[PDB]
Amino acid sequence: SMIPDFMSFTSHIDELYESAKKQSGGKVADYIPQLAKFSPDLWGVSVCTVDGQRHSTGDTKVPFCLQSCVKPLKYAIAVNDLGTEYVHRYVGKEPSGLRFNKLFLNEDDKPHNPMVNAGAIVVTSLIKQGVNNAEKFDYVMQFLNKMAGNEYVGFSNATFQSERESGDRNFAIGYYLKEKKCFPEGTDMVGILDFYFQLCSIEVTCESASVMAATLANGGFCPITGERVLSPEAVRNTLSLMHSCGMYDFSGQFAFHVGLPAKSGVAGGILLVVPNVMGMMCWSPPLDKMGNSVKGIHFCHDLVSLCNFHNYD
Amino acid sequence: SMIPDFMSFTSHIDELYESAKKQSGGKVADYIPQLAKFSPDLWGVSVCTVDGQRHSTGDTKVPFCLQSCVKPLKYAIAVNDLGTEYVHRYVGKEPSGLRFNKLFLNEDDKPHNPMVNAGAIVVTSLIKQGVNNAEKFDYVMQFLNKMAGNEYVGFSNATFQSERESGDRNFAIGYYLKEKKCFPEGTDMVGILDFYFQLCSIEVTCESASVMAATLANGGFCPITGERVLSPEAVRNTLSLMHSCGMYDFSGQFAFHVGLPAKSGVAGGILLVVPNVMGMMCWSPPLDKMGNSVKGIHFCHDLVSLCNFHNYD
Amino acid sequence: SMIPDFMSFTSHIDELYESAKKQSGGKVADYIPQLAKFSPDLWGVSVCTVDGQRHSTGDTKVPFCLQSCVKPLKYAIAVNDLGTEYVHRYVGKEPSGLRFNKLFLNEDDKPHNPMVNAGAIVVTSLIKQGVNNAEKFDYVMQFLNKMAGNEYVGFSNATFQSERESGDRNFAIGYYLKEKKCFPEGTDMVGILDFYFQLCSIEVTCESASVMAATLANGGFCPITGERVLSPEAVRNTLSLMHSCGMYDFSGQFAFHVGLPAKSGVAGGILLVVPNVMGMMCWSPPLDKMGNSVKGIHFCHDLVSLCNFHNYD
Amino acid sequence: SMIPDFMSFTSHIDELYESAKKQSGGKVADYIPQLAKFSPDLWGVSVCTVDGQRHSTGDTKVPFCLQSCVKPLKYAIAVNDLGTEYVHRYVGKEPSGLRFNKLFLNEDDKPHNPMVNAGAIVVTSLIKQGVNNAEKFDYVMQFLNKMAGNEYVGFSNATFQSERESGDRNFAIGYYLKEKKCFPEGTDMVGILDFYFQLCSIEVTCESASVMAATLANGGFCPITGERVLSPEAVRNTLSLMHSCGMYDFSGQFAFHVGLPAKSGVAGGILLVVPNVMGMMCWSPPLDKMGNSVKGIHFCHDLVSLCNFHNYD
Ligand SMILES: *CC(=O)CC[C@H](N)C(=O)O
Ligand SMILES: *CC(=O)CC[C@H](N)C(=O)O
Ligand SMILES: *CC(=O)CC[C@H](N)C(=O)O
Ligand SMILES: *CC(=O)CC[C@H](N)C(=O)O
Repeated sequence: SMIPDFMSFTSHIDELYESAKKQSGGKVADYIPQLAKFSPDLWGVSVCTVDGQRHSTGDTKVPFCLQSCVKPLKYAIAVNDLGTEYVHRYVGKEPSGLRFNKLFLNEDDKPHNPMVNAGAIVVTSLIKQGVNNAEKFDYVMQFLNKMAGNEYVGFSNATFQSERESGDRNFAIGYYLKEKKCFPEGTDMVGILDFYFQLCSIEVTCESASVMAATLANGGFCPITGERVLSPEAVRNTLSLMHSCGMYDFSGQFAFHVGLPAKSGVAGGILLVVPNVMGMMCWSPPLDKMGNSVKGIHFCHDLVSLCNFHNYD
Repeated sequence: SMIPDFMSFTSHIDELYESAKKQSGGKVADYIPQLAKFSPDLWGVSVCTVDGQRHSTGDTKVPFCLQSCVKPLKYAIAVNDLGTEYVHRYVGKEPSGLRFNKLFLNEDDKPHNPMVNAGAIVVTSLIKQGVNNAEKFDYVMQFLNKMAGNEYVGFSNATFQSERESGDRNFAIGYYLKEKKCFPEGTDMVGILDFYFQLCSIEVTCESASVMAATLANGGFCPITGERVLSPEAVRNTLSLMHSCGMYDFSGQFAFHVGLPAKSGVAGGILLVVPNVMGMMCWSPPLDKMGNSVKGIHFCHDLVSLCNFHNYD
Repeated sequence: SMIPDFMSFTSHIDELYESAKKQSGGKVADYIPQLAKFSPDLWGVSVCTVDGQRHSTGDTKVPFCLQSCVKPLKYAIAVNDLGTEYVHRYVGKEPSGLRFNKLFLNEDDKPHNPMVNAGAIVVTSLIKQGVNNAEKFDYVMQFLNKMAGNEYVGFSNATFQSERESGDRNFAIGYYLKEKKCFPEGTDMVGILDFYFQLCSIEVTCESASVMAATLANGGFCPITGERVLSPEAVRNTLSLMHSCGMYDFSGQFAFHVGLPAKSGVAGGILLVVPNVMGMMCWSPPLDKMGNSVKGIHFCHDLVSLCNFHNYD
Repeated sequence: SMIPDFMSFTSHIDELYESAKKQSGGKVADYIPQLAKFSPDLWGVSVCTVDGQRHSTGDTKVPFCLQSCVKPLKYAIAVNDLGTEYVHRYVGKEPSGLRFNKLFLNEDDKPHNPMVNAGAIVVTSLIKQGVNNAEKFDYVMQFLNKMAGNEYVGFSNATFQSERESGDRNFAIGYYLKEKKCFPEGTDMVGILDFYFQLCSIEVTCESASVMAATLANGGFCPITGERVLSPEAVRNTLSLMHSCGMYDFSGQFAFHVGLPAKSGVAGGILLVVPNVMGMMCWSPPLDKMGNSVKGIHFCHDLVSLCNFHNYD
């Protein structure tokens, strides 16, 4: 461990939190009213160590939607249940060339990776096939509860309804993937879209999410229950792709400067993993031009430059 | 006129027809059974001069679907009813860079031109807005009857039903254009898709189609009725775009070597215009790798190399 | 002929000239001092009919460099001496997809067409192979004299020297084409670049250039000498490509709205052809964002909208 | 440490070596005779731990050229002498979108990263500016000697001469970067190319190279001399970019499946780093379709799947 005194570490998290707090730039997402509602001043950071030690500061009990933060989690589930090889017959393993989610496939007509919409849509089609959407949803909720050691995991029906109604681009992607035969045989593509919108609409708090991150940090064992949630293979794949593909078009800079597996989402969440050390969830709705939470980005840079957490430190 | 003796010209058309007939390569389209049905050996050529003189050879009374051959016709209708400026607020004026129908927009987020699917879908949304799809369809059928001087214009319901069921790519394009706000306000995109599939499913014969081509060749006046069908502006726009965008990825080579406005379709039709001389429709189901009728392409090359019909001869 | 009274036509040219004159926008090219020198207020239009009738207005005797205006001319020479088939083993036949001169090749690793730099560089390598650069240059000067019926054809040594010194992009293209084996065996690529810079540096006046344009308008016969300068094949190819590829990224709009073969150049020249009617050269140094002379573009639009000269009028 | 018994580890390296040995596919590079000379059956693996423990098997004393293996090393030197911020004013920080070395720049007109040719060419221009090429070369040779703890570092004059004569693509890149102003003011671009060719032509053995790799594995301290060669910042940057950009178009798959910083080269070398554990150099001339040594790739996969060396194991 690189944290001898947890309490002193705590004291530093608070200092970084406080420094990030002064960063007021960015714009709260407003493509649906359920995101536009949110106050720009909301800002929470929660830590859950591999030990099971906890620390929160700021708004760490206000629920918000995982949104793209869910992409690594459902990917992790797919690999856990199906293994690396099956999953990757359907989706690639690396950063899309140009901009994030520009609607195309790789040389093999597979979405580039699970962290872009096309890829997450396909991953969604792989999970618990055969059963109805209601059972699919329950199965995943249950899985996230395990990842979160039974802490806050809810569902925003209003976000779901708005996502489905306004999600023209995701429908375009759905039909495109159908044309290119990207789904396993017998897939109801529209039903898969619905399931996808639902998954984006799952709600968490910084506190519960940090436990999910910590489970990934802990080889797939939930640090506050001790139970095995994910296969080692699942964790490793997920971390690799979070490392390279997790921060939209900022993934490259993030890997270089921060060097940690992370996944941002349009609600302003940033799911952060320090392998063998801790999980974290940082949350603040206002987003930069690349769609990453302004405060969270700032906090991540400061955290690594302070605690020498970079992959290659 | 560049045809002093029509009868002698006739005799030459027959020779070219006969030479093209020996070209057996290519593949009949089979993405729907309504296209796969067709015999590879079907081959017709019909001419209608600006004078109103007629000549057919081969299978010139077997109905087949316009398919993309309809794109210039509905574009012509849009401009006729709405003028160049309005239409082109919605669709561009030039060859898409890369491959034909690769799903993207130009710098202004407009489809590149009316001869690609995205562009024709948008053009379809412009026609007779406000009225229901049934009236839209009738209005256009009536318009084509005028273009064809009341000769064969029918409708393939089976093609329509199959186009809608198998048209995932067109649905992707529909949703993409909706996301990018490419349609006039208050557009039912799905309804527009339906209308689009219907238009592709309109049936003609070489004989009736050649009269449509001749109307374009004749400044928008139907050479066998004498009535004005299209505005001069409409004809000129349509010819310009047929010249540069009408033969899929072969448009460039076709312009260079043949130099005539034309529009191919997946049923194997090639609508050909010799400005101020005649209209023609050539038809043969087997298509080359670029989607153009093998016999028709061969015939077009021979026709120009013989009668010096090239734009810049 | 579409010009019954030449004198009345003359009177109209003057009106259009005068209207264009009020268009003061645009920027004189300044990448070399030899272009930056030029006054923005210079503006000339010269007409030479297929008959041999002449008319000039404004600054039609001030020499300026052909620059890219030379591309169609040397292409025409290559085809004249070597035939279509040989030339096009080396260069394509159609508009490059994206922006003009973005440095790449087509599917067959050939430059897209002769009107872009990569293509003109290759065309230059085809002309009078075997002889030294001095003889190559003389041969071409002589050819242009024939095209111009012995009117002004000079050479700007200062432009040449500056083009070679500042032409890093053309050197990059030279080496790229060498890597991809785009030149005939035994080509001195650097020497070909030199020759290319020289050709760009050939000087003309509106008056002499319009005779060159008129020769193209007249099936390759110089209207003021009556001698055959270019093969019919050469003229037709050149016109086709001028039609589609001649106005940089504005080629598409120009074809649609004007419908005439033309070729612009960075000195502000626009070589215009009205097939079977006349040649023209319009010249005014200030260029729009696409590199086309602002006054010339304006004048071309007005000319067609007035005299119904559009290809498909 | 994850190696308790070095001798037992040794025994396993030998087993993997032996297994890789049976992989006979791939093609020895032949774009210059100096590469084509090499036997396909040559195959060496050398390990140098952070401890300073050593082990070799196979052809680990036959000199070969670093080629692209040098890219991370000179990048490391640039950052060491100039700091991250200066270096990255000139070159980017992340994987190029499409194929490796396809000749273009990022949004800011900088080469995408130091591991592609355009980027390494620019990095080369940054080193020891002001002094002549001879001193530049000596300075770097001296630096590599330090990295290698004074083991084999030579120079292939024949490779240099052939690289310069056949390097048309690199010259194209040189001129392109000059046009786009990618070099620090006052750069002799041609001289920089020369220097670049020289650096590619530096010779090493598996044994000496593994010590260079080990220096990177050891926070920039040479494990067999104990001296500080590189700044911590330099090492971390280099490792990050090796991780994401080091294996040409295979970088994505390599990161996912192997999860180690590596850099391949066309001579068949693969410079491998296991942070805080060891450096390795694997070498075998025959390359796969992506330009990576067939045996080395195979060996790397097996090594991680055996010793759990993956970044996220
Ligand atoms: C990755 C992100 O949060 C965007 C989420 C949104 N629902 C989408 O585009 O699917
Ligand atoms: C242009 C062509 O004939 C393809 C027609 C087909 N229905 C389509 O892709 O819309
Ligand atoms: C086509 C044009 O006038 C640009 C000319 C200039 N010399 C060049 O880029 O070669
Ligand atoms: C990266 C690699 O080894 C190719 C090296 C070669 N000299 C080059 O293209 O510069």
